[PDB]
Amino acid sequence: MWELEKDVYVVEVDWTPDAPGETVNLTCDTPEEDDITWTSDQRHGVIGSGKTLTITVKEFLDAGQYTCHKGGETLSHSHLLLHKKENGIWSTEILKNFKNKTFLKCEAPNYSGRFTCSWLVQRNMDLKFNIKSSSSSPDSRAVTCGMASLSAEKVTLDQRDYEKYSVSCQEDVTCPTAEETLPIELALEARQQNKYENYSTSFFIRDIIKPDPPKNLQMKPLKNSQVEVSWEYPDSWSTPHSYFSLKFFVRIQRKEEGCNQKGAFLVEKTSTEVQCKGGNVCVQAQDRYYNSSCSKWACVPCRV
Amino acid sequence: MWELEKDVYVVEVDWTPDAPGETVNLTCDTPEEDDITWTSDQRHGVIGSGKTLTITVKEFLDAGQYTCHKGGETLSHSHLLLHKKENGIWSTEILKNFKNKTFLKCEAPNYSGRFTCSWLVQRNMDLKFNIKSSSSSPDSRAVTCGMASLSAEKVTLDQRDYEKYSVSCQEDVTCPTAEETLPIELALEARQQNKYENYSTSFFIRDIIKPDPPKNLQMKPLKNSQVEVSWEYPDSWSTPHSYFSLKFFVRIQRKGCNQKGAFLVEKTSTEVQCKGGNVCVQAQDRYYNSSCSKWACVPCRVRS
Ligand SMILES: *[C@@H]1O[C@H](CO)[C@@H](O[C@@H]2O[C@H](CO)[C@@H](O[C@@H]3O[C@H](CO)[C@@H](O)[C@H](O[C@H]4O[C@H](CO)[C@@H](O)[C@H](O)[C@@H]4O)[C@@H]3O)[C@H](O)[C@H]2NC(C)=O)[C@H](O)[C@H]1NC(C)=O
Ligand SMILES: *[C@@H]1O[C@H](CO)[C@@H](O[C@@H]2O[C@H](CO)[C@@H](O[C@@H]3O[C@H](CO)[C@@H](O)[C@H](O[C@H]4O[C@H](CO)[C@@H](O)[C@H](O)[C@@H]4O)[C@@H]3O)[C@H](O)[C@H]2NC(C)=O)[C@H](O)[C@H]1NC(C)=O
Repeated sequence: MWELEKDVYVVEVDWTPDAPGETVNLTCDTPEEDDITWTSDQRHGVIGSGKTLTITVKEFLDAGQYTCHKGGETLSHSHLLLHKKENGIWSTEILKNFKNKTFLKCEAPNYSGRFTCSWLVQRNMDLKFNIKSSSSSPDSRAVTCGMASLSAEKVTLDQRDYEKYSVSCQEDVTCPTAEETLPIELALEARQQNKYENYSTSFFIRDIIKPDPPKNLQMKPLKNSQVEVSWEYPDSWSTPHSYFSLKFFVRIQRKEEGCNQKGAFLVEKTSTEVQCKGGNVCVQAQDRYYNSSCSKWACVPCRV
Repeated sequence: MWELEKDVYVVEVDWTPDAPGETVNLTCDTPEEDDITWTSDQRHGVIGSGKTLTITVKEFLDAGQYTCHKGGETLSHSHLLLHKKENGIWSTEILKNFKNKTFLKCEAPNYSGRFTCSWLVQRNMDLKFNIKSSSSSPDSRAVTCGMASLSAEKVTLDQRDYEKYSVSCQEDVTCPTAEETLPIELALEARQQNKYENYSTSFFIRDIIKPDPPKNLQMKPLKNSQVEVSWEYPDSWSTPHSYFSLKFFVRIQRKGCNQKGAFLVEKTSTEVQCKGGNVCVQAQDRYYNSSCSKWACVPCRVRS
């Protein structure tokens, strides 16, 4: 048993079928000692007595809020959370992994030290999340994160619409020309009802760059069914663009979201000419000097 | 009255003509009390007695070093400095202001956090100066400065000459790529004879950038009296040059920033048809309107 926060404790439980339950002690936070009784939110009635309650936990019926009483009034409480370790493996059952088998996915629109992380949930009910820098050893990259929020847009995986939570984080110190010698290490704590799980990921900002889609995409007609297509760097992108430069990929649609999923032609300039004479013209952007993630496609019609 | 350094005190004297003089107390630093007499370096003979001397100061004849004695030997001394406040305005009479109302001007050759400040003096006699970071609060930009020295270069303002002092400073912790959200604040303490003044300035490194003139400026003659002029970024300029880039201005002379007609090049070489004049180039930060470099010039020669 280890304390997670004041009066909230995590009990690590071996979930192999013949495993003995862990014995824990709970102490009423009071100066008095006599005639103290205990109750539980899982069990009707009085389940014990004395200043210190010793119980054996193996199932989630042994978890939850425990409250000590004297004379009919409340004294204090402790809440027990369970962390399953089955076959030596901590449980990962709260979150749904993405198509690649990762639970945490992080993206940065630029090199300013701001990034977001997201995850999917198997059930969206009675959930709490906390994300913070892990290890906190010297020379660790300190990161400040906000609170997780629920996206209205759900993420379809196979045949189910999983709900997605995401959180924004900021590196406390940046020096953006400097090379990253150590990764950023983060941990997500996930709670659902009386279950505790936690997740970790580590990365460099250069790896998770996903620029915003190109802006102000326009069409100007030319002789011989040629059209000029032009766009600009997105406003979220790091400046100066002479140093932080983007390369673009242009695609024609006659009528699958990650860089190489479509055949297309490469241009490093913000404009090209193309002969569509019908359909759509799409463009995505990537960092020019590092093979980071690509932007979403920006598309405009080829008017006929 | 306040203490500037050990045994050196600053007295704030109102210099309006009918103002009363400040009464100040001086205490002899000794374990003895009887038969203590006082003398001054402005006033020969015994001017008082007792462990504590009370004097009234209004003029510089009431200033300088005061020394207590017992038995004909020195015991301790105190020095009095006067800070004039006339019409409610602190006196600024030690230094001469520049082209604008400022008395302090600072310049940096690059973004490394090392910079120099200079000031002018009305008279070079009995001068001492001290310059340090202002406030030095949390969230202040801590700066370490050296000792002031007399520069060999004298300057001319109006039709009169003034002598120049200069000092080198270094920011203690610098990321040169980061944007400056707060200025550097400095205070100069100026002393001349028994007179105290002090001056303050605030600036951003980006505002005081004056790059060195382009290096290795050379001229290569070509056929038909065209010549190629080329140069390099100066060795003092911040790197990488892909991030810290300079724009240049090339001028032709038959015989500083925006006083001359010249043509702009961002690359380090141009071709020019001068047949015998001079070709000059200056440099300026490409993305910020900082001060411009001194002109570097090369004679134009017709051959090849
Ligand atoms: C991810 O999940 C794992 C599994 O739960 C988790 O590991 C647990 O971490 C806690 C500490 O955060 C460990 O509990 C400690 O154990 C040591 C050794 O026995 C004790 O010294 C500690 O007690 C001290 O601190 C307590 C709290 O202040 C005090 O009550 C006490 O008096 C001591 O001062 C404490 O009990 C626990 O052993 C590990 N378990 C394992 C097997 O790793 C990990 O922290 C999670 N990661 C993140 C980033 O949340
Ligand atoms: C620029 O010049 C101005 C004008 O001379 C100057 O202002 C003066 O600053 C001094 C130093 O802060 C002030 O003198 C102090 O008065 C306060 C009143 O609250 C006292 O607390 C101070 O006492 C100190 O020393 C005592 C004895 O050791 C300690 O017991 C005590 O805790 C303090 O440490 C001290 O007497 C003075 O009042 C102002 N005058 C004004 C308001 O003009 C300014 O500081 C100069 N700036 C720089 C950067 O030099």
